[PDB]
Amino acid sequence: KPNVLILLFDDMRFDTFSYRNGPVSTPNIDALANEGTRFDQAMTSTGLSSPSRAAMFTGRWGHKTGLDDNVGLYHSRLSELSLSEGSVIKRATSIGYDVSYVGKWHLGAQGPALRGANFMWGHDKDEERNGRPFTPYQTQKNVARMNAGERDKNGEKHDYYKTLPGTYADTVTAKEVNEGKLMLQNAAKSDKPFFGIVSFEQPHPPYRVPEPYASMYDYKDIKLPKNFGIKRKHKPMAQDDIWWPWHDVSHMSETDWRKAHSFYYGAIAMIDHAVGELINTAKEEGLYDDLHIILVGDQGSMLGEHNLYDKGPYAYDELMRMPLIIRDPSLEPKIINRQVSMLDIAPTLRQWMTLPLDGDEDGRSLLPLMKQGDSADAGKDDISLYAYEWYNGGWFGIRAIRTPEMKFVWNPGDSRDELYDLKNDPYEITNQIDNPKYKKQLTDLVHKMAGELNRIDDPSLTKFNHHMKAFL
Amino acid sequence: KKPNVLILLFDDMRFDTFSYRNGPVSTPNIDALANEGTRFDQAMTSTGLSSPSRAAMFTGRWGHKTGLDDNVGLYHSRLSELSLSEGSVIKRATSIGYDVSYVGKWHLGAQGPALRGANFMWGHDKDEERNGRPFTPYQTQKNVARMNAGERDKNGEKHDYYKTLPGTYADTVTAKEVNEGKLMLQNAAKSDKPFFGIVSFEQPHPPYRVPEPYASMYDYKDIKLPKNFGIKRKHKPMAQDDIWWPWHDVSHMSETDWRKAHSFYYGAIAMIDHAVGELINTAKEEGLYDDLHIILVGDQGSMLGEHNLYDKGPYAYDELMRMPLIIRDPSLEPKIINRQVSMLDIAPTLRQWMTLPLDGDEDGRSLLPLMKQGDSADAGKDDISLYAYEWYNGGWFGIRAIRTPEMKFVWNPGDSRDELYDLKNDPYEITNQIDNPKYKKQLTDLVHKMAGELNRIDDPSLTKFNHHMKAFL
Ligand SMILES: O=S(=O)(O)O[C@@H]1[C@H](O[C@H]2O[C@@H]3CO[C@@H]([C@H]3O)[C@H]2O)[C@@H](O)[C@H](O)O[C@@H]1CO
Ligand SMILES: O=S(=O)(O)O[C@@H]1[C@H](O[C@H]2O[C@@H]3CO[C@@H]([C@H]3O)[C@H]2O)[C@@H](O)[C@H](O)O[C@@H]1CO
Ligand SMILES: [Ca+2]
Ligand SMILES: [Ca+2]
Repeated sequence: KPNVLILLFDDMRFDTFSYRNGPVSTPNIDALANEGTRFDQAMTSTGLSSPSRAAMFTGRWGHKTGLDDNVGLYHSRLSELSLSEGSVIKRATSIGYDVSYVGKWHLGAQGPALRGANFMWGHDKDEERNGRPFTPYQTQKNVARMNAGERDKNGEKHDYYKTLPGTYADTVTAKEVNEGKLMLQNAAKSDKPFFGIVSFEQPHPPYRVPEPYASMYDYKDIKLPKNFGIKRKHKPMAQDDIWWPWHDVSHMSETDWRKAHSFYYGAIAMIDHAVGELINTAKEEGLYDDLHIILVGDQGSMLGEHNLYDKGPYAYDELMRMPLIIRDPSLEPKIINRQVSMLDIAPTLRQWMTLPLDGDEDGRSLLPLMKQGDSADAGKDDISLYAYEWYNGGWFGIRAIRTPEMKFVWNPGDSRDELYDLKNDPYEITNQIDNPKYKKQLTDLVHKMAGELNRIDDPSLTKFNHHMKAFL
Repeated sequence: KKPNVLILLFDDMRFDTFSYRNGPVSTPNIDALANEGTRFDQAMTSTGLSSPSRAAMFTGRWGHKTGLDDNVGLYHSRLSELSLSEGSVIKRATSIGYDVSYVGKWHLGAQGPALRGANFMWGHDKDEERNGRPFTPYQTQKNVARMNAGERDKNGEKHDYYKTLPGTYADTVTAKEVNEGKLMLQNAAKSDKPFFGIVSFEQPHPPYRVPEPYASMYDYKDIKLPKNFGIKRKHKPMAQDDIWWPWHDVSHMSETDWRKAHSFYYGAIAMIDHAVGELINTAKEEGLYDDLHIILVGDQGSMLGEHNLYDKGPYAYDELMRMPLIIRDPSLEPKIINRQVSMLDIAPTLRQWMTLPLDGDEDGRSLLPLMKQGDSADAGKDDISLYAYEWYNGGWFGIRAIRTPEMKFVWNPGDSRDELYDLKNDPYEITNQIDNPKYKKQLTDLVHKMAGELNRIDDPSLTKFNHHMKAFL
């Protein structure tokens, strides 16, 4: 029974790290990447916290678990993942793992502890269940201030980026790290196999870091991507609407957008420090050599691509793609360019830990790819499936299928679907859904999507077959 | 011996506009029907939204039972049609030998009245394919962007709010609906079978679009605006702030724009009163009127700048929740009913008139006892109405309101903020008393009445209600 450590980051993009030729020096994460299996085409299940984390820890899609929206936020109907879903936490506890959780669960108050984990520290550890949804009255007020031409301290916009006082040592990140260090120190004292999960606040927006992380990256020097700042042409209406108050970016100057990038880059540098501290503690405690490690970000985050901030009901790569490293100490490092999914984490843990079956696995174990490289999947369709069923009480029922060359997005709450040529338009600027030059690729993707919805028993297959009747 | 029944169903018609209600618009034809029938002056819709209200009206069950709990065919609702497993009063009446006819929009799925056995004579959704993509309001979005830039449409108007149409009454959709209604009455008078006719009028759905002389009949300069007009919402739920449909951004509206929204609406009500006169005079000419069992109703009201709101959205304010209702039974002397009654009470009333067969639960009650006896039919009973706003076009809110003659409590389980209004001292619902200790006893009473109602209708939200209201429970 191997020791397992999961380092789980909130809204961390795939692309920012130096090992991915990104703009931020990340030596600690690069070292882990180069020692483990790099999943360079990892895709989240949904660009939203609770749905992604329920998929990650259960191995099933939201229509099976019921966890298909964020919990405890205006205006979601949901409060918690059902205690009927034990997740890998209860399954690992059931076979003699000491499971520990640091940081926020995002799946209901007390959730890790109710499933048998030592919930060492975190926002939702001691909260009462069935709380009223958090309704962002203060954020609404503050975005109205920005629209009136006001700024916060030192000309900043604190719903986007903020210089925190004090030092790294004063941060929530430093606390999460210290509880992870304690978790590793305490596991080294035990005979029993351990399963540790550290769920980091960072880099959740707004981008809030102390000096020197706050000014490490000069906003003037930021390289803005080709889809930055553009007007959305022929895109679905859900990308326009102000779902969370800070989605009104009409007030953002180019300087505001560059600081959103530079402060985000500071947060990634601070995360790289935090990863180094935890890895060095595992090494000091003699746990690192045999440690089975997953580093993952639940989803990415928008920094003004398509003039979007944060996240919302859409499928763009900057949100859908996720960073993923899985380090098996028995295996030589490889880089996997075949697409993989958040639905593949629970099966991988299941194979590592011999977890007991608790129902369906909608994904697959990544051990064959980790051992053999991309040739494990020779002959198979290279696809990923993404869902955006809800955004905080807005129903959208979105489904995206992504091949290495194309993406088709079904928006059943709209009349406008999306079709992107990823080979010729990797920045997803031009919606080709109505372009007759793409009829063959669309027809192919529609068939692949029907096959995926059938495979996972998604009940929206019926509506899909109605909407796509021109192609069947 | 089965009676002839006619339903005149109007879209977003307020309770208060008519001259028989001491309102601003001269409505002699509707007044004559009110004076001949049973006035339900405290009628409440089930939801301030078309498809939910009409599924409640025609099934007699709440949308958690029927599944019809949002609009159909609109960005970004999940729904397309009322299940064919719900026959409604249409199939039920057909099954017992009524010739059922439908004129105008169904709003419950393409071909719906026809699939249930009605002659769907004419209407927007009569010949449409089913399972169509949701109508997504790209042009209204672009229009409101022009408004926000300071633009006006032709002649200074704002056509997402009010519009002078060219030509005459005779050129209008209203005139076409009336012509098909006249043919319906003429056809009924020639048949042996009892008839059940439903005319579902487009008017007065916003924007307020009428030809001359209705467009200028009521001078915008003379419009009396109410006490809750134009106010800043204080301590009100976040769902009232959000621009759900693009025309909900009224930041660009002048006081003149709001007065023309009223004056064009009043013109539409005058045009409706003409249309009602035409159909009633055809019923009289055909020898049907003396024995005709009539319901006149608006599916819900509509906001005209009260709490700075336009049209409708997920909220429970009286101008939306209240509906006009007149029920005329030719065997009964006229009465005014001030007890609250609900859209859930229409299907049971039809059931008692027509001896319709049982097709499951009735969540409301027949209004025949009130029509015969007056308000004292309900002596010793709590005077309450229940309202739900489960969805607004793909936005989930799960709202429930209970209204007594003196108080309203609104539960907003998508929010941290509930509403409590003192209707006796604050009938304009300006002040949210939810946190005011002086109202603790009334709030406790309303929370218990709401729990009782959710239990009665087997609403599965009662679990969450018991958590949110645990300080009571
Ligand atoms: O930790 S939380 O994600 O729960 O923090 C939330 C909230 O985060 C949200 O912000 C918007 C709305 O939903 C998404 C994002 O698009 C979610 O990340 C955060 O912004 C707010 O300030 O704190 C709450 C917790 O109270
Ligand atoms: O006759 S319809 O109601 O179907 O017309 C709709 C639309 O009406 C809607 O307008 C907003 C969105 O939901 C409510 C209201 O709040 C609904 O009445 C109408 O405005 C538009 O012009 O036409 C569509 C049908 O195509
Ligand atoms: Ca997240
Ligand atoms: Ca309506």
